[PDB]
Amino acid sequence: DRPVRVLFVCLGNICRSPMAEGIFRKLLKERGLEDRFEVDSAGTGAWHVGEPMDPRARRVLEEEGAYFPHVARRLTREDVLAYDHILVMDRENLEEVLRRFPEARGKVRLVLEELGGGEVQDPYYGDLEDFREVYWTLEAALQAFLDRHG
Ligand SMILES: [Mg+2]
Repeated sequence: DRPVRVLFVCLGNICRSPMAEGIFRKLLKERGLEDRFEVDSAGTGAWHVGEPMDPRARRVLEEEGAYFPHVARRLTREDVLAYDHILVMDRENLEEVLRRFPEARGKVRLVLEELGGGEVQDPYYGDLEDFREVYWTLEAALQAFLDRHG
């Protein structure tokens, strides 16, 4: 069986989802699982296509050694077909994915389901500390994802 494909999804793909991808990439390295997983992140919207992640996101990832070259892009029908796990940040993201691609019925779910449910709050209107809070919330969810899938 081929490597498991994971796609993190938020609205703009410049804050929460790219941070989730950076953290995941870091964990794959520490656990020696780079040969078993593939990861990327995308947004439901197209407002930021082609842009790098938010400066606050880049800063926090650099602080934790989880930065990577990210380019924001918008989720496509191909993504829904190709990825095995479509992990969204909150319920609005979840409803939006299902609206455009009902075909993702079984594989899309809240990233925090790994910890029994919840939504990762949007830090866009906050400051660096809100971005750090998002980082650790995502870090906890992904360590659990790898314990169960790794
Ligand atoms: Mg990418």
